Amino acid sequence: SNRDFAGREQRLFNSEQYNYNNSLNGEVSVWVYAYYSDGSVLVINKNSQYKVGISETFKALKEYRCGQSYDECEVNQSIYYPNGGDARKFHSNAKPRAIQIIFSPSVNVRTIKMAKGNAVSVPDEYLQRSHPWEATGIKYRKIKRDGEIVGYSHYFELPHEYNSISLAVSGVHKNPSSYNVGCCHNVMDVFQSCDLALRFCNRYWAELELVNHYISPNAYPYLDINNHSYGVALSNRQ
Amino acid sequence: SNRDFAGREQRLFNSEQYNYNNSLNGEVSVWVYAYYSDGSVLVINKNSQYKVGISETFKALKEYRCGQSYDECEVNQSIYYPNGGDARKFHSNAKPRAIQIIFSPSVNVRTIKMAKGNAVSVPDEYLQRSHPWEATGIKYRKIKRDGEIVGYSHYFELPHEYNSISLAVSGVHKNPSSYNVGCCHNVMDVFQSCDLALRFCNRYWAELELVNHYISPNAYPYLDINNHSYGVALSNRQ
Amino acid sequence: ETFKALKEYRCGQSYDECEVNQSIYYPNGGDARKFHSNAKPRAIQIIFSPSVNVRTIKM
Amino acid sequence: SNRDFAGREQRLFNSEQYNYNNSLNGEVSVWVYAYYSDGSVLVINKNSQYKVGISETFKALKEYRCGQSYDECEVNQSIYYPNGGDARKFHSNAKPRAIQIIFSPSVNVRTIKMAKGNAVSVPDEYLQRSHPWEATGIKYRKIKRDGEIVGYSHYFELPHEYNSISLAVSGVHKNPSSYNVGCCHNVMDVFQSCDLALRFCNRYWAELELVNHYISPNAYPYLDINNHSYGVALSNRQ
Repeated sequence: SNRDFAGREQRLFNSEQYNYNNSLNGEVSVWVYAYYSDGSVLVINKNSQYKVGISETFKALKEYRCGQSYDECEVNQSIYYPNGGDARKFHSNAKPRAIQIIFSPSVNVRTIKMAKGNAVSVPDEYLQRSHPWEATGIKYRKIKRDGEIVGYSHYFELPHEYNSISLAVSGVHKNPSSYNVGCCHNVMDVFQSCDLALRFCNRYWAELELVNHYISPNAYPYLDINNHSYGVALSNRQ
Repeated sequence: SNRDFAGREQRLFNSEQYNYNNSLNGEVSVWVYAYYSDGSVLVINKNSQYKVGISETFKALKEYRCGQSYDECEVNQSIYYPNGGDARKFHSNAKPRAIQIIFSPSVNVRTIKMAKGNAVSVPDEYLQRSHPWEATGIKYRKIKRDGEIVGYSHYFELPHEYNSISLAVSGVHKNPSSYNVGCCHNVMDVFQSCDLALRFCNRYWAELELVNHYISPNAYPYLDINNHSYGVALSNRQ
Repeated sequence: ETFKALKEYRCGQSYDECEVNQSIYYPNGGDARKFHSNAKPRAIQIIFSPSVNVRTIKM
Repeated sequence: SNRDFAGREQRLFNSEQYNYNNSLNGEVSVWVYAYYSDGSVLVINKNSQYKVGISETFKALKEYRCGQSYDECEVNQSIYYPNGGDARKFHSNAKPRAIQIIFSPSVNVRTIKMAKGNAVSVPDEYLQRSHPWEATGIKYRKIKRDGEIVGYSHYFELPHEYNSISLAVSGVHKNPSSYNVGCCHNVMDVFQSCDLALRFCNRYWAELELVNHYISPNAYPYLDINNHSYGVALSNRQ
């Protein structure tokens, strides 16, 4: 009947979560996954109100294995300028082989912007001719579970020796209202949100460990190398 | 004749580059060069739309040689407070001897601001009496090539034992229009530009290597210790 | 050559790589700290001199 | 009934395996197990057509623990000649305490030959009086499972301080035909088999790990320290 209040409250509890995240009071989140040839995965996450992003150097995206280097500094020198380095190797296995960018479903996809630079942090060959970003939202796939969008994914390989990148990405929380969250009334709150943004960074040994111990316990969206979707659908669901 | 289209297109291609960088769609860039007594040079670069800056601690400006420390931590302690440390040396050679700040020609020089703090990151002796910046644009020299301004330079020595600094610098992209890039219509784009800014950091062994492998390959402006200008002039030039 | 002998070794430049071997000889047989060893060859090329009889080649 | 074709095919699939291995087209295999006092076990395996063997030095049979030596070199010197070394120990625990030789059931036991030398690789005291092998087949026990011979075993202890050995062993694939596999028609194929022979070498921490992760997953024969037989019976069996 309609007197199953445990049922109604369960459905409302999940719907409230879905809707709260999508309100101007909620989070918008981005993740950058860098995939290494040893099968480990670096994740960088940022979670903030209003807008959020991540910006990393070429060096910062390379694999680092905690408590386990001169040569890798020389690799960097030889990637910033051809034959600029004294490295003992042709291809550094610390270079990411691929990147996946994921946004929370509370992003507005039309606001997504990416600055994929070269190894010296120039977006498009020389600064003089560079637009500082590309709007790549059209490339984002919907990660879906049970018919619900649980996130958005952009996946690109770096399979060539010349794929040596710096990377920044940014998205704005959805706002279907005509209230500008950056209007004079609220602009200091957006400034404060820049300070309040929380960052997370970790290297998982395997995609399995990433799925088991990072994605799933936190109810985050993910798309794996086999094109399998992860996440939790909450809108009007028990 | 005027039917040399290869000529006309070459001149237009360079002029378009010059003008694009100076548009509100283009980059503004800053560089901080820290010069060490061993002749090596630390460069920090940031490239962003609308506005850009760099902010570093006292410790972060000191020389670090990758894959090549307890004592240098004690140096820091003895610089934060007189006789505060247990260091085995009078003068740390990891301290910068000089700084050069360079901006791209797309900066508005009247917007440049510098916060040169003491070693505990206070701009002017005590926080209570500190204005958080100085507007130093009047000190910037034009770096010129072939009559064209290719950048702006501020150079200062730190030749005394008491020159122990923290440092931040900021400039705004030129905007001769009456369109405020921070107006309500566009303010979220400036917020996004904070996330999209790309950073680069590297230590070059010698100024020669800096000129050869960092400045010149990227068409950046530079002024060397001999007062020689580097850069590329593009406005109405082949 | 053995499996182990074909793996990358960089002279004058290992416990973990022994455990990699154990985990490749039998699934979950090892205590290695990595999913894929980069010391594994990605490809092989066999070349013979033109003085071979190709119909005698065996692998 | 006789219309259980899944049954008939299962029995044929196993019988074909048994018979193929025993054909002149099949493998003959030998294993040398060296048992150390820390309970670890070195295995050397060789698998080849027609004939197969293993030959190891005194030094090569000693325990080596990967990524975990001057003294052990001196041990060798003091074992090659009495008081020839400057070692800091009476008995090296790296010396094997026992050896087990196992052959596949496709060997002809009457062809087995062993050269158990002294520590300087002399079969019988001085080269001048040495026959280069002993035919030891009469000592091999049948390893049996369910009434089927799954292999052949020779086990000997080295419990005395003077048991310091080099070791080689060899057997020929059974061939009940009158076709000599080394006849002129096929002798180059036996030469090629010397190159095609595949070798395996590994140290297992315990006999348990050897049984679980080496013997059993590969369907190899084994006889453990408790006289227990392992292997798989295939002739006319489901």
